[PDB]
Amino acid sequence: QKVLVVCMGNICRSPTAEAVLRAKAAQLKVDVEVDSAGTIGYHQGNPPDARSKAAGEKRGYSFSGIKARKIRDEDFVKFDWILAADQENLAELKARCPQSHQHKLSLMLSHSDSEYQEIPDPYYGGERGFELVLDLVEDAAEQFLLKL
Amino acid sequence: MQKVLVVCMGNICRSPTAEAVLRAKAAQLKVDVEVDSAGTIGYHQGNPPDARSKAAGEKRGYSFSGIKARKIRDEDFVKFDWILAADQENLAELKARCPQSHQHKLSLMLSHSDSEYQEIPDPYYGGERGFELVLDLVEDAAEQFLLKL
Repeated sequence: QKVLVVCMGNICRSPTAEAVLRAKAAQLKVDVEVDSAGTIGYHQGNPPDARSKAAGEKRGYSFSGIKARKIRDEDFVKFDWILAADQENLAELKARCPQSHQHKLSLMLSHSDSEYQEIPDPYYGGERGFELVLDLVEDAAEQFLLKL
Repeated sequence: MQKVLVVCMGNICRSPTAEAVLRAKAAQLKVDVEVDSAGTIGYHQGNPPDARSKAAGEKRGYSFSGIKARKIRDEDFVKFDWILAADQENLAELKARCPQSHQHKLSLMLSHSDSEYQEIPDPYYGGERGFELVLDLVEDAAEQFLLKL
């Protein structure tokens, strides 16, 4: 089984989700491959945001092997789950994904019993927003991996 | 006499509208300015303006011919006298890439209008009202930016 998390730039939200899912999958002994991508390629080839990386490493998560990339047509066929950070991400995915694979698309937090439906973009904000992404992702990752 | 560059994120909705409106206003006001637009990202590179933006603007007699999306370049910070950003995130993005010596050129487009608005909201994921709003704010801000000289 393979899971792809998608945000806009693939530098803050989806890399954090991928790091947490990877670490929790290993702890929970769930054999799943995880990856992430963005809807845009502005950050193509970049490591995760240094604040995102620092904040995650604070909780023990490794961001090794994560570099920003744009989503490919081949992603919709390759992955079994494609999880969007927010509704704009999901709209982009819905537009690009073949009809046959539309069933694979969902908001990441649709798999979390949380007052949040979307993961807010921490990029232009302070430290609170980076801690928020982690809080949301840890909970969603725990509940989602349980469902798998 | 002056060169103005308007910048939004994708250069398909907001800054193309600002460009079309500023060009028309400049002509009627006989103020000798050259206008251009660009985006902070190149996702839409080479694309004409959003078909909804184009439709809405033509509703009011504006044309979008000759406008194709393009990413902001290091060269733009030297060339232009006025660089106007659609919203705060665009401006912050510009301030990060702009050289120290040209930071004086960067501002929000609506900060030149007596408007109660400071940012031009992105209409891309919204309905018709967002497109009419972009035009309303762009027309007000364009008129006041050109008058105020």
